[PDB]
Formats: sequence, structure tokens, C-alpha cells
Amino acid sequence: FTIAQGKGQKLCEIERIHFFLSKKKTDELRNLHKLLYNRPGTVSSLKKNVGQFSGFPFEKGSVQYKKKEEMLKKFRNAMLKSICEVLDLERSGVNSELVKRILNFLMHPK
Repeated sequence: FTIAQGKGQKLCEIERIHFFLSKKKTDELRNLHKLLYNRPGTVSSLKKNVGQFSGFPFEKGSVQYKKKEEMLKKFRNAMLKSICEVLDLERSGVNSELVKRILNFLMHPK
């Protein structure tokens, strides 16, 4: 495969974030790959795809950066439910801390 070949540390490099993700679950893969990759991740995909989606550790302060803040907000409640369950987190902090985490994590995990 070759979904990542330049990102300093894509979802597959960051051992911390890449690790918690190695424990993907059928249900989790259902929502994560259904919207993130818009595809029914299988075995070699859900594994590589998740670790290699697009490039979480990208750049912020850009038109898209703010964009995520919104979509990740509504998802903050739902997405974190499943995502947080397996996204290097333990479900904690307040709403403002959850979304703020998507801009500091989904926009720059590491």
C-alpha cells in the first residue's frame, strides 16, 4: 500500500496515537471508516487506513482548520464517544476541552 509517504509522522508514525488506534473495533471501524474513508474498512484496510487516513498532523490556522472545528464539534459529542474510546483518550474534560482537543489532536496529534 502507499497511503502515507511524506507526512513527517502520519497516524502510522506517532506511536502514541497510532498505538491506541491499533485496537480498532468492528463498531468503531463502522463509523470511522464510514465517514473518514467513506468505505467499509476490512482487515488490511481498517488497519492501514486508520493508521494512514489523510494526515492528522497537518497544518492549522487555515480555512480547513476552522472547518474541522465545526464538523468535529458535533462529532465531538458522538465521534469522541466511539473515537475517544480508542483515540489516545479516556473520556474526560469539558465540552470546550473536547473540541479544543480535535484542533490540537485531529489537527496535530503526535
